[PDB]
Amino acid sequence: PSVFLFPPKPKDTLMISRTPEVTCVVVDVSHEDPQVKFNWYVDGVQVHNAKTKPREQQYNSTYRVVSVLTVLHQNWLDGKEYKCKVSNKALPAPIEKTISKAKGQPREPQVYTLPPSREEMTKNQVSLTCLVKGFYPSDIAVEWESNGQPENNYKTTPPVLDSDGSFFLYSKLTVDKSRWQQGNVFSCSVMHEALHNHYTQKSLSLS
Amino acid sequence: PSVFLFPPKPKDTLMISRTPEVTCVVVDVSHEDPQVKFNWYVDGVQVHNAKTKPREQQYNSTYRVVSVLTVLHQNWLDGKEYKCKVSNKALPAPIEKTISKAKGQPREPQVYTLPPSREEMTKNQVSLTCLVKGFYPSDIAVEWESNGQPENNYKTTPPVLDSDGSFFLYSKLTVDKSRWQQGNVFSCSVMHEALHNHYTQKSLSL
Ligand SMILES: *[C@@H]1O[C@H](CO[C@H]2O[C@@H](C)[C@@H](O)[C@@H](O)[C@@H]2O)[C@@H](O[C@@H]2O[C@H](CO)[C@@H](O[C@@H]3O[C@H](CO[C@H]4O[C@H](CO)[C@@H](O)[C@H](O)[C@@H]4O[C@@H]4O[C@H](CO)[C@@H](O)[C@H](O)[C@H]4NC(C)=O)[C@@H](O)[C@H](O[C@H]4O[C@H](CO)[C@@H](O)[C@H](O)[C@@H]4O[C@@H]4O[C@H](CO)[C@@H](O)[C@H](O)[C@H]4NC(C)=O)[C@@H]3O)[C@H](O)[C@H]2NC(C)=O)[C@H](O)[C@H]1NC(C)=O
Ligand SMILES: *[C@@H]1O[C@H](CO[C@H]2O[C@@H](C)[C@@H](O)[C@@H](O)[C@@H]2O)[C@@H](O[C@@H]2O[C@H](CO)[C@@H](O[C@@H]3O[C@H](CO[C@H]4O[C@H](CO)[C@@H](O)[C@H](O)[C@@H]4O[C@@H]4O[C@H](CO)[C@@H](O)[C@H](O)[C@H]4NC(C)=O)[C@@H](O)[C@H](O[C@H]4O[C@H](CO)[C@@H](O)[C@H](O)[C@@H]4O[C@H]4O[C@H](CO)[C@@H](O)[C@H](O)[C@H]4NC(C)=O)[C@@H]3O)[C@H](O)[C@H]2NC(C)=O)[C@H](O)[C@H]1NC(C)=O
Repeated sequence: PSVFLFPPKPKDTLMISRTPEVTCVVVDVSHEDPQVKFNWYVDGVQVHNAKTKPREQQYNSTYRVVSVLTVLHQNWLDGKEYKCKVSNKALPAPIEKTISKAKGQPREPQVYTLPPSREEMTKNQVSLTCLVKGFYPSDIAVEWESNGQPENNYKTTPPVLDSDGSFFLYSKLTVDKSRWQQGNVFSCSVMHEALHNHYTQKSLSLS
Repeated sequence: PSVFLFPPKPKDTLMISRTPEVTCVVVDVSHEDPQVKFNWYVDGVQVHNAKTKPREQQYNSTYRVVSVLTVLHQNWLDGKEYKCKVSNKALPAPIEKTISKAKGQPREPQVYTLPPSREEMTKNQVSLTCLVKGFYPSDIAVEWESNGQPENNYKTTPPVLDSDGSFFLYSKLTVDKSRWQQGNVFSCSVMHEALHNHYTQKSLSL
């Protein structure tokens, strides 16, 4: 019986409208003893339930049980810890997993736009770069938009630990060289705990 | 037990100056169940001690008998399959792990250097950027230099899969806004299998 804890997505805890959740997954719950008991703790409190919500399923030759705990944006942002306790009769002792945002003071991310290299504008498509550095924790979200709509041909590198101990990454948007020249303006939106309304934005054009 | 094979460092297979090596790491070997044996096979051949060399342990309460094999840059680059065959008493059966380089037509990388952003010109330090895309496989080594001398304060994002099945990454050198003001010239070095002479170098400056 294995147990994996999953944290909410970066955007979920940054937007009051979204719904952030902590998910507890248990794989390899034998066919014989499919009983699984979940106990949830938020800073060690709640052996007595909470929102909670399990379901039940069947796979290869084992069982999979998922429990979902909705969390409060500020509880997560305030570093609270979430414990999932999985008890199974076919287990020597209960298995406990715990997760939260990384410990450390939140640093504001610096977002810069970077136009393509002269030596690339000789190809049908160029690269519009968006540098995001000095942020912490690593939880973060990046997106691109040219006009009132998303650009879907871009990639973001995963965050990287700088010498600072803060985090940095690069998102690369790929545009038809023809567009970038038509004077079009693009922008990457970065969402982080340390940004004003959990959001800043930077423009990039050909002027 | 628990075996894990590791491929050589990209930079090692691209320059004969260095020696590539397939490192076989076995964890959690018991005190009462030591005596760890090895066996390396390159494309089937070699069942008897090849040119290996393993030793050293001690951990959290376990072992870890790490074996090491010397690789031939050509052998690896051509895709020969390296097979580590561990054998232990406290192990139900003979575990195994193989590995060869990522298969597929290699693709030379494009290297572009970028100036720091106008907006970043407000800090006591700036960011010299190096973009690298269109390369396959992902094994790649990126370094920075200034008039012959090495740069230490730089970080490189790992290889990321782009839409076309090729990879790209970014390297970032942190330098004093002054050095960039003085007009110094920095260079981005890229080592890859598909580059002529396994090496290309791009420059940037004010
Ligand atoms: C019997 O069947 C079961 C189901 O199999 C399914 O597969 C298909 C092919 C078919 O066979 C059918 O049977 C089923 O459809 C098998 O269950 C599997 O069991 C293994 C355990 O051996 C699980 O492996 C773990 O996977 C997680 C990641 O899982 C996420 O992503 C998967 C896609 O890649 C996806 O399939 C998963 O469902 C899950 O998705 C997430 O789900 C949540 C909830 O819905 C969502 O909110 C997310 O959005 C969603 N994400 C995405 C993307 O979709 C992985 O994290 C685990 O790795 C960690 O742990 C390893 C130790 O075991 C360790 O080696 C790793 O390095 C890694 O370590 C972690 O490192 C991080 C930092 O990076 C630390 O923070 C962690 O602390 C640390 N972990 C710890 C605590 O050690 C691991 O690989 C597998 O997910 C599961 N399959 C599914 C699906 O449930 C079963 O194995 C099989 N055989 C038997 C009998 O076992
Ligand atoms: C007792 O201590 C031991 C060591 O623990 C450490 O932390 C504390 C406990 C300390 O007290 C101290 O003991 C020690 O510092 C524990 O052993 C540990 O066991 C785990 C699980 O087996 C190991 O994790 C695996 O790590 C692999 C990567 O190893 C490299 O990277 C790590 C960190 O990144 C580094 O520490 C290692 O040294 C190693 O680094 C490489 O070393 C080479 C030689 O030195 C060198 O040439 C390389 O350049 C260097 N590279 C780096 C990283 O720099 C992962 O590969 C493993 O993941 C695979 O396997 C798991 C299954 O276990 C999969 O779930 C996972 O997905 C992945 O493989 C799958 O997915 C890939 C991706 O798609 C796919 O290709 C595969 O086909 C697929 N197959 C598999 C296998 O599933 C693990 O994470 C851990 O490293 C090891 N400890 C160390 C540091 O060696 C004991 O557990 C502990 N107590 C116990 C329980 O006994």
